Amino acid sequence: QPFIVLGQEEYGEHHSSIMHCRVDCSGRRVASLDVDGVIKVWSFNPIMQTKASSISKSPLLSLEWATKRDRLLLLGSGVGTVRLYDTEAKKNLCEININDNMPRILSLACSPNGASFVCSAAAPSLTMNQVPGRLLLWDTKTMKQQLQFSLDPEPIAINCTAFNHNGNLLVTGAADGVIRLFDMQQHECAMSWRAHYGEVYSVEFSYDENTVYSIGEDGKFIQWNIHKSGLKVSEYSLPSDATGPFVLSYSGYKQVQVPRGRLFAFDSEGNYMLTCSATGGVIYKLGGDEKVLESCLSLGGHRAPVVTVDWSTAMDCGTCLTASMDGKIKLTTLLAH
Ligand SMILES: O=C(N[C@@H]1CCCS(=O)(=O)c2ccccc21)c1ccc2nc(O)cnc2c1
Repeated sequence: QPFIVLGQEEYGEHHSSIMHCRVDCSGRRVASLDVDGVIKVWSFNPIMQTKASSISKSPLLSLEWATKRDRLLLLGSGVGTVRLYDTEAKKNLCEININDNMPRILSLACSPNGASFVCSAAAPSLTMNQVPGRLLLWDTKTMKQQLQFSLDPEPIAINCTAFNHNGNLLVTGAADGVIRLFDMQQHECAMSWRAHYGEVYSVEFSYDENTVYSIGEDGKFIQWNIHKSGLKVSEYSLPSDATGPFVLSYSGYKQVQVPRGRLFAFDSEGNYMLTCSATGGVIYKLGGDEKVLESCLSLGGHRAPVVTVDWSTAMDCGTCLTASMDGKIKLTTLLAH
């Protein structure tokens, strides 16, 4: 027992499958988005209560908290817009159009220092996600686009983005299975490699930033050497219910969700990793020698597939979010022993 479970509550205000659920930078608020475009903002400590609720007219694909004003939330649409939402005032501060042919704002990342954000903007899916896309750098003070990064060999949909701790690096994963690491001072690709067969779904820097972790359509979780391009440190085949596609099956009818939100999350020091499963979050210890990753804690509590997760620590206490296709979000409190 490397953690103690202080409890597990349920936030049940969403009536459709969850797309995203992220804890804010203060560690006090959750922003969750379902597939019907409903955005909810809610606290949970010490009880669950809803601070804001709204139906988007436009489809919403992405969500990201601002780093230097806890209350601000970036939202990316399926109609080529990024909107800044004030969760305190409960109104949009602005909405910027992407003057382009790329309506799907698949990913948003706010820089740690608060001065910039990036978004990915992709062409429509094919009647596959092997479609063009762009990666945009913005200035947060003006909320204007500053530049877009060229993608090698071709424009491609970027699914996931993450900054390192200082913000000088940005790691991305794309629909072509390639990870691209950007130097955000020189505005160039410092490094790229083929990571997965099929799409990359999530990317993250290790706590120490000597590696990046990725998870992709081939069901692999891989850890890469950040100093040597494409060199693996470790590799695991996760259970297929870690990567989906996620299926909720009356008869005849089924719902199918491909990974869109964060598939993995980490404790504050990057020693443990939360993943999706059919019945709840499954936590692994990182850094082990074992050739097969063994589950060290199963949070359970779900009656439908978990499709996205988060893990936040504040006041020296961990909060795990697990979100499922029935729209339920379990919030599990963990203290480290
Ligand atoms: O809050 C504004 N920017 C902040 C910049 C400080 C750092 S932050 O708070 O972390 C952050 C993070 C992410 C986006 C913006 C900001 C902002 C700017 C320009 C605007 N222009 C309009 O037309 C309307 N609303 C506007 C609102």
